[PDB]
Amino acid sequence: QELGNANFENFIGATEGFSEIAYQFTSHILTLGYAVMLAGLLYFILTIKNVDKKFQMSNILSAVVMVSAFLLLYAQAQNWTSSFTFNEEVGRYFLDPSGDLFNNGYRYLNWLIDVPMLLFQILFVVSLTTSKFSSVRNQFWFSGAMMIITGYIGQFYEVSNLTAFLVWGAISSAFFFHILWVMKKVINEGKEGISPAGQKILSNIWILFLISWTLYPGAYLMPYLTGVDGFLYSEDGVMARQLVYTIADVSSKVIYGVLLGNLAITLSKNKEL
Amino acid sequence: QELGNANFENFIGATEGFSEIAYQFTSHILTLGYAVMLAGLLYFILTIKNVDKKFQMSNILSAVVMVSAFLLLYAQAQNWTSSFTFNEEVGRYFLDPSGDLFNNGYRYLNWLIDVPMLLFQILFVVSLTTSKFSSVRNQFWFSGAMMIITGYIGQFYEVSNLTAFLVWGAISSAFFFHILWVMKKVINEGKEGISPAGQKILSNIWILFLISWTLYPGAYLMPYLTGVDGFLYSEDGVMARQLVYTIADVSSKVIYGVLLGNLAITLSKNKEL
Amino acid sequence: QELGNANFENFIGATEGFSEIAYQFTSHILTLGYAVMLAGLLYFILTIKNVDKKFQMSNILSAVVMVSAFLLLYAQAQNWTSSFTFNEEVGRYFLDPSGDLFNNGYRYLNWLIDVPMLLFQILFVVSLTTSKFSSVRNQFWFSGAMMIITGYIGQFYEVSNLTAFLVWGAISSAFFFHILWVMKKVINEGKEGISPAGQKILSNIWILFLISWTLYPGAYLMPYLTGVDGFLYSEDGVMARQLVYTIADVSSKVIYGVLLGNLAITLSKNKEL
Amino acid sequence: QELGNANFENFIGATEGFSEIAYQFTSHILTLGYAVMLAGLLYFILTIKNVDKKFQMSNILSAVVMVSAFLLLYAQAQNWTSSFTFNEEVGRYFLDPSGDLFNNGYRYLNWLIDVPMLLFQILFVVSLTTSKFSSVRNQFWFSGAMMIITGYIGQFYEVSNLTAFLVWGAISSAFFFHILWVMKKVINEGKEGISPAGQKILSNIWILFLISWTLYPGAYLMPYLTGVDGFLYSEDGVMARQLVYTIADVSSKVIYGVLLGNLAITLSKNKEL
Amino acid sequence: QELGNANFENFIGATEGFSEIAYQFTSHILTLGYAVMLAGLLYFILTIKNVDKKFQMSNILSAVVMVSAFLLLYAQAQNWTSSFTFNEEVGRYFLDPSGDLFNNGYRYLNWLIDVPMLLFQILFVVSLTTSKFSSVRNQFWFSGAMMIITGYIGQFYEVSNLTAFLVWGAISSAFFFHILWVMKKVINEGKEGISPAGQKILSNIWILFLISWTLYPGAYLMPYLTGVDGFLYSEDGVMARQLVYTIADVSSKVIYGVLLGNLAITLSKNKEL
Ligand SMILES: CCCCCCCC/C=C\CCCCCCCC(=O)OC[C@H](O)CO
Ligand SMILES: *C/C=C(C)/C=C/C=C(C)/C=C/C1=C(C)CCCC1(C)C
Ligand SMILES: *C/C=C(C)/C=C/C=C(C)/C=C/C1=C(C)CCCC1(C)C
Ligand SMILES: *C/C=C(C)/C=C/C=C(C)/C=C/C1=C(C)CCCC1(C)C
Ligand SMILES: *C/C=C(C)/C=C/C=C(C)/C=C/C1=C(C)CCCC1(C)C
Ligand SMILES: *C/C=C(C)/C=C/C=C(C)/C=C/C1=C(C)CCCC1(C)C
Ligand SMILES: CCCCCCCCCCCCCCCCCCCC
Ligand SMILES: CCCCCCCCO[C@@H]1O[C@H](CO)[C@@H](O)[C@H](O)[C@H]1O
Ligand SMILES: CCCCCCCCO[C@@H]1O[C@H](CO)[C@@H](O)[C@H](O)[C@H]1O
Ligand SMILES: CCCCCCCCO[C@@H]1O[C@H](CO)[C@@H](O)[C@H](O)[C@H]1O
Ligand SMILES: CCCCCCCCO[C@@H]1O[C@H](CO)[C@@H](O)[C@H](O)[C@H]1O
Ligand SMILES: CCCCCCCCO[C@@H]1O[C@H](CO)[C@@H](O)[C@H](O)[C@H]1O
Ligand code: NA
Ligand code: NA
Ligand code: NA
Ligand code: NA
Ligand code: NA
Repeated sequence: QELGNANFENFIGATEGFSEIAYQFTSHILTLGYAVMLAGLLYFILTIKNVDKKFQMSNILSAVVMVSAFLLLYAQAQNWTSSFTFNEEVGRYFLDPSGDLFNNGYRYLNWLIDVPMLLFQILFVVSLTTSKFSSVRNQFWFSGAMMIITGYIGQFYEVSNLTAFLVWGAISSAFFFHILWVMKKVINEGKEGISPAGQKILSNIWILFLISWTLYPGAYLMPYLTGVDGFLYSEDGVMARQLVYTIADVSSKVIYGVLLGNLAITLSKNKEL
Repeated sequence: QELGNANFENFIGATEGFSEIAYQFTSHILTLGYAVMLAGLLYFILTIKNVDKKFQMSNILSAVVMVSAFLLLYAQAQNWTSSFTFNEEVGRYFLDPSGDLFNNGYRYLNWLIDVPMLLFQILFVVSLTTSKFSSVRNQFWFSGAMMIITGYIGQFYEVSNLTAFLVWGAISSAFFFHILWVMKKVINEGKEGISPAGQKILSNIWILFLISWTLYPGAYLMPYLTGVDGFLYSEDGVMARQLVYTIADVSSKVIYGVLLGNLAITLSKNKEL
Repeated sequence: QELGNANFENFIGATEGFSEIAYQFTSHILTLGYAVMLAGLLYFILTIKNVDKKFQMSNILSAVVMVSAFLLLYAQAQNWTSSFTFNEEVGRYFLDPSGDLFNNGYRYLNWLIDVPMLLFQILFVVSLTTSKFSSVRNQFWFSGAMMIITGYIGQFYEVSNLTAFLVWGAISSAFFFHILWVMKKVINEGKEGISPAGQKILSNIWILFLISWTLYPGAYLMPYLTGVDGFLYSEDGVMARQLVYTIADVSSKVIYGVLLGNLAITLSKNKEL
Repeated sequence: QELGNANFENFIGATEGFSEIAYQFTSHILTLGYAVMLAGLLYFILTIKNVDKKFQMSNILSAVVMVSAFLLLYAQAQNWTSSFTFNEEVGRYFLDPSGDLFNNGYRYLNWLIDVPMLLFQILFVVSLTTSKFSSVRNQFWFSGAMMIITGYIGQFYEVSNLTAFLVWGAISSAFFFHILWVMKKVINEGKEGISPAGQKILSNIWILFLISWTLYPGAYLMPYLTGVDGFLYSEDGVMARQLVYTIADVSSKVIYGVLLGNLAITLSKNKEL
Repeated sequence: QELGNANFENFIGATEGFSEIAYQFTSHILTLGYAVMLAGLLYFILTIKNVDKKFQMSNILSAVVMVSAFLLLYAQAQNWTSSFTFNEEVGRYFLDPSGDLFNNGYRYLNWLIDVPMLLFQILFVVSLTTSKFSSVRNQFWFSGAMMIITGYIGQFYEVSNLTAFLVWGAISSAFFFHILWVMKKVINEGKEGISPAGQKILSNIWILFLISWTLYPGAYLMPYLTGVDGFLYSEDGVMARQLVYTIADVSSKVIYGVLLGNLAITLSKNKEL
């Protein structure tokens, strides 16, 4: 069957199909995904006034990100269930092309909201020392955009052209490393002149940021992480990818947002944790 | 017809089918489910300022849980009606696999929000005495997650492998008992140093918590509670399961949330009740 | 064909079909239904601060009821259009079972929100004299639930078993009379020690309550109110039922809520109308 | 084909079909419709505190009307696209009865919200002199309802029975004239003893009211305004009808609401325009 | 296949079909579109109180525009996926007419909100010097409407009648140039008597306005910008058009709104940036 430049889910779906567990789990984890985001939207709105005025833009940007992530994860949940249909005879879910091919690209372009806003929002909580606000913001946003767009092109080829997949991935990675570099700088300057309590939180934020963001290129590579005809080039790999996205999404957006809120409280003149 | 690792609803649906009453009731009770949750969302938002600032996080977390539960119960309501279709010739609803198999697993993974947040939220109303806040929270969250994940694996096998069903269920149960243990401690420490009115409420909360949470493993076992080829391995058991979920959901989320709100009022310096 | 324990709409739909007017009107009146409820939701939220704090729970409970009623009436609007499909050859809408049978039972189980909350909410406006708050509430809620549950069982049989229909209906009626009894008591005690203006409103509330609530058993019986093979056992009776529900819904929920709000204003120490 | 008592859209749709332009425009204009209403909902909520408390009920009722109109226009937009399907062979959209016949009656019954509330809401801005508040309200509401109900019956016959169409239309018209009469009285009494600024606005409101409300019987007659086999008994007439509704809807609801808000500001003791 | 007065997307879709990348990208970019708008809605509401009262109408009108754009872009996202269906045999998406033809006309009529409101809203932030507020508003609104309506007629013919396409486009362009003229005047008068910081922002607003608004006629012409049978009369041109719309939409609505908000802050007597 002729699929072209399509994600590997569609190939598994079209040949082997998915077991009840594989299909249902993938559905469940996406559903949990979008549920978490809408719950988070409510949380961040409802807690705006828990911090001093100057910090409240962080709450607002969290909320912005929640909207994006909800809409996407919801749309993608539906895309999953439309793309694969139960076959009675064998008792597995197979590619139903009338529902469109499944594509992870939805996530990527929506990152053009999430990434810039997540990177931006810390700059409303921490004070920089030697770095300039506008400079950091511009570096974040440029490298963010390039990271995403290059990756986005990559993933179309994850089956059809493994070379293009890896080369685009590599280029993307370069921009990723730049972001890591700049964020580390920000975190360090953030720590300067604040309580030990706030410094502990920023330490935690950095570890959360580093792990959670790294999951995303993890999900990129997922089908191939056990090499050719490996364990992960299978319904098991499909499950793994969406699990990793969901963990990454919750970590990088919600928990990140919560920790920033907690930092904002410690830095607030009225309030205490 | 090969169904595999699927819930028992699909087996009843595929062999006997469901009567008008069985199909419609199941539909109605899920609808009532999600209606209750959205109504609850409104209630908890609209009553935030009925309690002192420090208590208001309980209202917010109630609201968070309402969002999760609404989304899930709504999604599951639709799943029910898509999965079973009327057959004119016999006048019963039968498995329609084009709608996907029905699976209760949606609930389980969404509990990864509900359970942690419900356990968490009491710690914003009551003061601990001998226990440490972070300790209780960590025990709740770890045991919560393990309870859910093990159960989630179990339920896939409730027909296909009765042994796996029961063993996973048993392991889950161990974690459940731990939670019960910790919550009892919390309730007792909560009672110390507060009005008799607030103590009465916490007494009620404990009974509500104990019954409502125990319904959930009840629903797990439901098809087998009258043994093999029992009364409950039938459309009657299908109805019963979703009824029990809905009672449990309303009790454990809404009423629980309401009682905590009432406790918060009694502990509030301004307010009376 | 074999329909079983199904509402009479499905029997009309399956034999005679519905005319354009009958089908469209039923659709229109349900649509108006849910529109009214969402508009009411807005009204009750937006007018919360028009009354003293102590009265504001009445506004909140109105809002709660609006959410329930919206969701249900919306869902039921869609159920109507899915259940009956145009036949080109004869030019009438006939039962389309692929859409599920139509069932009024959706309403009934959602009353488990509406009824308790509507009865409850007056107790936040009026002061009782000789009666106890918790006593009245418990009687309302118990008799409410029994009324609904017994009726709910009844209506499944409105075609399939006329005896069961009437017996369950009769039992339901007993609990209805109890509620009427208790509400009358409440209204009388409410009138004691308040302005003539507030007393006039409570007089109006009682008449509204009595008529509007009585429409509901009216809708129950509707197909049979002109006896066997009567005028109303027809598409005309189908129309009539849903019209009566919608009148009853608007009266018993919205207008009731509005009048209570007006009462709350007169009893409010700052406020004037 | 046998269509029965159906709107003329369905007859054009069933015989000639609709061109790309006719089908798409009708779709676009309904979409614009419901978009305007939801935008208006936001506007009216967000501007509540721009006027003195006593005037704020006008904002609230505007908002109520917006909800109704949104829901309806949205529902009707979907009805349009479901009712007419592209035929490849000829390249026109034809009646698809599996989607139900299109009916304008949805609008009419929703007017049972819109009309009463629009007429009501002015009575919260202007002061009457010689007329009684409750008297005007009752006349508005009675004549409103009769206007709508009679018209609603009429439009079912606009093809099937031209006599009934015109007679019901005529009766409706009588009630319309009564409303015009009463509104003129209200406007004049409104003008008495208020600033020149407020008087100018009421002058504008009257012209807006008169034109916008008259469009609605215009849309009623639309197919026949060029007589038999005229220009307008065609896809061109279908387009025209929905355009006129949309102009009327925006004028009679949104702009009307805006002008009243502006009047409320001029009459407000705190505020300036 | 007879398509008639239809957009060129449908012709590409009906002959060549779309590759995975072309179909998916178009879907992704529209999704990002509507996501951005809903996020923007939240932002503009949540930041109303960040500026002095007099400026807050700009926030409200931003919000209004967000609602319109969300609804449209959402609706259009769905229209895309309904209009083109995967063909298994060749592995390309082809026109599926059961989903309706795709038409960009949805956008145009919704501009009847967006354009007037965007032009209007600046007049609440800047002070005019030479010009009259009502005069500028009327010129904006008249020329806006004429621009849109003429363009709207044009685009129906972009394939079927290239002459009509270009003539209507030309007429539209005339009105566009008028708007540019008036806006330039506004921006210059805005700069007079305000801080250098606010002047820099208005400089930026002008460049943003000029580029972003010019993209829209760009998208109009897109298929023909490489002449006959050029690179862009292809799936590549389809992609390009929707990319350009989305860039234009984000720029002209969100970023424009953000910059105005920033200007409002600098002009605010309480607040600083
Ligand atoms: C190919 C394009 C890729 C698209 C993705 C690129 C990232 C852009 C993200 C958001 C822009 C939102 C617009 C906000 C513009 C104003 C920012 C600003 O004013 O700066 C903050 C201010 O200094 C503090 O007060
Ligand atoms: C909320 C969403 C977030 C934080 C997304 C982050 C995405 C990345 C860090 C993506 C990184 C990638 C690489 C570094 C290589 C492969 C391509 C990407 C874009 C997945
Ligand atoms: C709002 C949802 C709640 C409170 C869910 C609670 C779920 C449980 C207490 C589940 C318990 C289970 C067992 C103890 C055994 C079987 C597996 C579970 C997960 C159903
Ligand atoms: C908002 C919904 C309300 C107020 C519903 C009220 C329902 C009733 C009063 C139902 C009464 C019934 C009887 C007394 C006999 C037949 C069975 C019932 C439940 C319809
Ligand atoms: C927001 C909706 C409004 C203001 C609707 C107004 C409707 C009318 C004024 C209808 C008038 C009619 C006639 C006077 C004759 C034909 C039947 C009607 C109902 C369309
Ligand atoms: C938010 C939407 C906006 C700002 C839309 C702006 C639209 C235009 C500036 C359209 C311009 C056109 C021309 C000048 C020629 C072709 C026809 C139009 C309407 C696309
Ligand atoms: C306290 C407020 C009092 C409101 C009284 C206003 C009454 C308006 C209700 C309208 C009822 C119209 C009844 C029409 C009957 C159907 C006849 C249609 C002709 C065939
Ligand atoms: C950095 C990690 C990248 C590892 C690249 C390994 C490439 C795997 O090789 C690929 O495996 C597929 C699935 O088994 C096969 O279907 C393909 O034919 C094969 O090219
Ligand atoms: C604590 C409750 C667990 C008891 C397990 C009950 C054993 C059920 O046994 C099962 O019953 C099914 C339905 O009757 C049969 O179809 C299966 O063959 C049988 O394995
Ligand atoms: C108290 C109100 C209840 C009145 C009961 C009336 C009995 C109706 O009798 C029923 O009428 C149906 C409709 O034609 C027939 O199809 C049934 O066979 C018949 O039993
Ligand atoms: C303006 C209000 C009165 C208008 C009445 C016009 C009479 C229309 O007459 C009708 O025209 C239809 C369309 O051409 C024909 O198909 C019908 O046969 C004819 O009865
Ligand atoms: C200002 C830019 C306008 C240039 C318009 C000239 C291009 C018109 O060229 C058109 O190309 C189409 C596909 O490429 C063909 O199908 C048409 O037959 C042809 O007229
Ligand atoms: Na599926
Ligand atoms: Na079904
Ligand atoms: Na239908
Ligand atoms: Na269509
Ligand atoms: Na598609």
